[PDB]
Amino acid sequence: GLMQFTLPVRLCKEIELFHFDIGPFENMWPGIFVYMVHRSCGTSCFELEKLCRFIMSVKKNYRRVPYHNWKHAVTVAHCMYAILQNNHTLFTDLERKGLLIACLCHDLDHRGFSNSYLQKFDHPLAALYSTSTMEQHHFSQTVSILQLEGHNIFSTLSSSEYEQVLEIIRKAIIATDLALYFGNRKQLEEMYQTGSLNLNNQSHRDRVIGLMMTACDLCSVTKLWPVTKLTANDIYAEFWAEGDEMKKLGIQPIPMMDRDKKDEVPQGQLGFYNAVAIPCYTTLTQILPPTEPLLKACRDNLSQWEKVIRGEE
Ligand SMILES: O=c1ccn(-c2ccncc2)nc1-c1ccnn1-c1cccc(Br)c1
Ligand SMILES: [Mg+2]
Ligand SMILES: [Zn+2]
Repeated sequence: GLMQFTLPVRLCKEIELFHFDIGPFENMWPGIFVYMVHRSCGTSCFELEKLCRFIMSVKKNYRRVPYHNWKHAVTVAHCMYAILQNNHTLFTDLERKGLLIACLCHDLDHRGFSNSYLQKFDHPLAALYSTSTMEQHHFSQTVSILQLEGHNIFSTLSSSEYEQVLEIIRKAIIATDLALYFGNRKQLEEMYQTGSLNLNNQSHRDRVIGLMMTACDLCSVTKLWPVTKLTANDIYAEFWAEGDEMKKLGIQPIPMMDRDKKDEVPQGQLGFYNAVAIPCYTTLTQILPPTEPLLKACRDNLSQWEKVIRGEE
């Protein structure tokens, strides 16, 4: 109980900031996650031995893919940490427990392929889970690891609290299906603008947590430009591989996934910022004002992609 995790001074300070990059030292990422759980949730939330065993089994079940890997899991959990720490009083004890774990586990066993590719390939998972295919798999993997001997980090919760936290985790992971984001944000936009948004309404809380999950999931676009630009390489490395696999199925992939069309990436990034990222952080900042730095950073990166198009870099 008296064993605190402590980071070097630069990490101790910068980990509080939304634009923090967890760095290239993979062996520091478990410690970074435990540090965040301890400060976000408490030193009492989890048995350290169980938490450490859970974290290391989660790591093992992320694959060696360019983007949807262990570093993405910890990066998304850090963005959730920053949101929770900047909104101290808004979230319940169970939400703080659930949401860092949901973020760490949200892409478990990702292969670097979209729901669309799994459906066109006729992958077994597409028959098991007709919608939100990979997201239902990610939740299934989370439950599998939680049920390994000595991995049940929630063991001190009551039957009803345990059911509640696993329901928070399921909804949070399903919400990372970007197909579901468009309608979720539109409903949240209407609720905020007509003033009907009510954080005591459980169905409203679910929507706000969904948008937080999208915001954390896309948080690569809220980093300093050099991080955002280099992460884009990893994102498109996966898109281009999926494009190659579409071509192997005898299907011309969309331009975004076609490596023959790299010239179109800058304009594609603009579309993504304007259609997905900026609207996401705008609605999140309206509902949770202290998350405004994510929107500011997103807008800075939009401006950088406009400079790339104008040949200014
Ligand atoms: O730069 C991007 C360009 C396009 N798309 C995208 C376009 C349509 N459908 C899905 C993704 N996402 C990104 C992006 C930026 C940050 N994260 N992601 C991301 C990547 C894969 C998957 C999920 Br979820 C998110
Ligand atoms: Mg995902
Ligand atoms: Zn993700």
